[PDB]
Amino acid sequence: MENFQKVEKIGEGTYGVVYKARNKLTGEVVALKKIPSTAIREISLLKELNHPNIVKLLDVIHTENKLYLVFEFLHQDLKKFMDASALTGIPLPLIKSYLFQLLQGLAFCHSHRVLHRDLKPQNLLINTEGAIKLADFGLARAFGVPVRTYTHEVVTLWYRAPEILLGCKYYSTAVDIWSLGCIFAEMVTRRALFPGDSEIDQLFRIFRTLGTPDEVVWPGVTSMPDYKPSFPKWARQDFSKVVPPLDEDGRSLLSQMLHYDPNKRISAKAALAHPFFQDVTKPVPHL
Repeated sequence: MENFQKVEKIGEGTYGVVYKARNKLTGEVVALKKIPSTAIREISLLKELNHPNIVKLLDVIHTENKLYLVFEFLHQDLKKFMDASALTGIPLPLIKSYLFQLLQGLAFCHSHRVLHRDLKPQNLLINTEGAIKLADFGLARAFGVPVRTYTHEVVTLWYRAPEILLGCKYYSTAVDIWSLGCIFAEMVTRRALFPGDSEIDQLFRIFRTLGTPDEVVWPGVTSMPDYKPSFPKWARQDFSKVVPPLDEDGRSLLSQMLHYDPNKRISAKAALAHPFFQDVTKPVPHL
C-alpha cells in the first residue's frame, strides 16, 4: 500500500471503501477498493478476464488481514449519469450503444462461465469517449451478496432476478440478463422498473407487471423453495404501457431479457444479434 497515494474517497462499495489513488511506480490513477484462500484464488482468476467493456482489474494485494483490489479508474457511473440526464433523458442512440456494449461484456464473461450476479447502475462505469464498462464482475461469487453493506446500507433488490428471489441458489448467467433488462427499461423511462423495498415487495412488483408466473410460462416454478401457492395472481401488462416510447424492436428485446424461465431468457450473444442493434452507433455522451 505504500506504493499508492490516496487522492480522495470516491465511494462506499458493497465490501469496503473506494478511493481514487495514484500508483507511485507507474504514475497511473486507479480506483482502490478495500475488501480466505478460496477468495484469493477466485479473485486472481479475474485478473485474466480482460475485455474492453469490463473494468480492468490491475492487481490484487493481500496484506495484514486486508485485501485491496486495484482497478482502472473511470470518472462516473450510470446512476449519476441517469440522475444528471433526468430532465431530458439519455438519448436513445446512447442508450442503445450502452446496452450493446454491456451485452458484449456479458457475452465475454458468460463465455468463460463467470457471472456478475449484482449488476446495478452504480456498477456500470462510463468515460467521456462513449464507452461503458462492467465493474465488480465476479466479486459476488468470491465474497457473497450480503443483505447490508459494510456501512449497513441496504443492498438493492431492484435488479434481482426472480429465480434468486424464489430461492434458486444454483442460478445461471441468465440472472445478469434480467438485471440488464431492468437497467435498459430504467434508462428509457427514467424511473426504476421494479423498485422493491423487501424481497416480497420486489417479487410482487415483478408479478404485477409481468403476471404471476405459473407452470405454463415457467415449468417448475411452483416447486421452487420460496414459491407459495398463496401468492396473488396478477395479469401480465403490455410492454407498450411499461416502456413507452421504446420502439417494437426494443420492446421485443426487453421482453426476451425479462422472460421468467431462465432457460427461455435471451442470452447475451443472441441479444447482440437482435434487430434492435441494426442501427447501433457509438455517440459521445454529453458530460
